[PDB]
Amino acid sequence: SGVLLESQTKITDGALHFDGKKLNHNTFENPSKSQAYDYFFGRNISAHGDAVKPYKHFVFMTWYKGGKEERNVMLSRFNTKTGVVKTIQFPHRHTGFRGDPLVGESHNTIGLAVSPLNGTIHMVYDMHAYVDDDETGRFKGRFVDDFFRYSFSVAGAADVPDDEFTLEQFVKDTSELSQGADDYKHLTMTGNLQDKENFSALTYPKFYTSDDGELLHYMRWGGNNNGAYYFNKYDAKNQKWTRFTPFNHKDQKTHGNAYNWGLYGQMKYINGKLRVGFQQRSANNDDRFKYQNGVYYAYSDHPDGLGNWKNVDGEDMTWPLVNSDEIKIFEPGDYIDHTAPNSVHIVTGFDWTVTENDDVHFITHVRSTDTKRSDYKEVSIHAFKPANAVDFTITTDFTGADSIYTSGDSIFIIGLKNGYPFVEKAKGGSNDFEVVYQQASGVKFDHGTIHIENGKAYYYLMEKGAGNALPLHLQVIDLGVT
Ligand SMILES: [Ca+2]
Ligand SMILES: [Ca+2]
Repeated sequence: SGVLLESQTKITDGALHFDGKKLNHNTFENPSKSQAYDYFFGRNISAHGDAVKPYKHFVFMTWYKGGKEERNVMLSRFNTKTGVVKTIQFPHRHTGFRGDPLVGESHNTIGLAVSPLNGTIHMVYDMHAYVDDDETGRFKGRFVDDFFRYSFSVAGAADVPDDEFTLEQFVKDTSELSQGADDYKHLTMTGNLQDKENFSALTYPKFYTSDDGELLHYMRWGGNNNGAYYFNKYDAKNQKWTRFTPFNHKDQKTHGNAYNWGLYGQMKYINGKLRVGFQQRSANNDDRFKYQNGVYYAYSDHPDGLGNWKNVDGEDMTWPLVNSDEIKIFEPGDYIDHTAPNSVHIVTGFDWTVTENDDVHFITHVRSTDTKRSDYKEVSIHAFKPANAVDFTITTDFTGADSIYTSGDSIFIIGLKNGYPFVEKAKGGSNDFEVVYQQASGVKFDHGTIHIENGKAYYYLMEKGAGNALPLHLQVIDLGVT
């Protein structure tokens, strides 16, 4: 195997977690004012999203400060050599469901990146499709001049001594729209407010580092049955980003398609190209799929993703994409023989990776919408195309997972089981998964987030416990490919 725990370090005793109750449309206007922290989606907000990045001999981590009454954006640097954690406290505090800080909002992660070219640090945080609106709006004017939230540092900050690793390394908002002497939140990544609408109504900050050390970023517009992915790139020389560019048109029915669709999956810079892989949700509510259908995959030969997009068979893709049929690989719907409207349930279980070796892997899951029907069916699916194969191998001999990773010659399932990290390892282009690592004692974890770098897994975890201020740990797990 070669798989084992290289280090566990405690980052803090007190990160934010929603320990209260789940509200809904009927109760979100009356949240608990007591000790407990109520929430509208999920309880997870710390050790969640793109919140962990290695840089040289450091690991950088983002989290929200624990205490329902605290909620500060935080940035820690861990020196893996000295063992020193040095933390920067930002003024911005979690603003909650539609800007009510009494209702926890699990979408509102702190995405993190460090430029290897100039040592700048970037954070995009606390965002769920916000826009400028008024008292009559869904957001009740709470996001005016603050609907996109970007913090960034001067060149060389990632590398300064611990003493110098302070807020004073981060660039304040001194724009005409500045909210004042403590405002560290930029409304554009371009540094030109002329561009603010291009940064409007976005969610899920995610960063990548190109093979030549360029930072890429993408976020998601829309939801449900009408969405688009938008991506941009860091101009290290001019210390600014480009405007967002679409992968696909939103409102696909107005751009020539038969229906609107949403995307469920991810864009990933993997094996030297910007690529994407997802399941769509069509606005068609009379077909057999209640939610998602299909698997879709494309890649760009352009360094920045600005065109030259191809499907898996190397066929030129219409860009921005309108018709999801151009890049469809297979239909998980084929693996269940229900015909009735809304009978096929595809939501959980999807992810995808491309190995260094160009082995293309997709995991999904499909069940009957109706769990009580006599002829019920549930199946997990691994679809993979080995580097030098014609077609996909598609198997139900698979127990399912929420994520898939790759390092060196191999693919991995990494997750929690009864509170303890496990690794499953298989050769790229195979379905031969084996458990090769299982932690079996010590404090247990509630949740976390994985980043793969240097043939290791950085597992950024929140420890199990009661209340809204809980410890964060970082595990470095060698994956045995190195
Ligand atoms: Ca600002
Ligand atoms: Ca449907």
